[PDB]
Amino acid sequence: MRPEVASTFKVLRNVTVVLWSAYPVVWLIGSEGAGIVPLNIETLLFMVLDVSAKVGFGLILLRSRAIFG
Repeated sequence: MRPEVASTFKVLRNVTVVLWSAYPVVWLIGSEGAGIVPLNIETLLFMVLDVSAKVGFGLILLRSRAIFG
């Protein structure tokens, strides 16, 4: 190995970036029920989108088969 100036600089950046990305992950673990509120909001929004898309797809399919026959 070599404890170079370049070496130590790059090591510092690596550690800091890793810690940063890990920070929200660790939080979520230590706030499963606590910070559930925002999680619920997002899940609801996503589900609504899913439903509307599914309905649209159904309508398209009906139209297509009618035109074909």
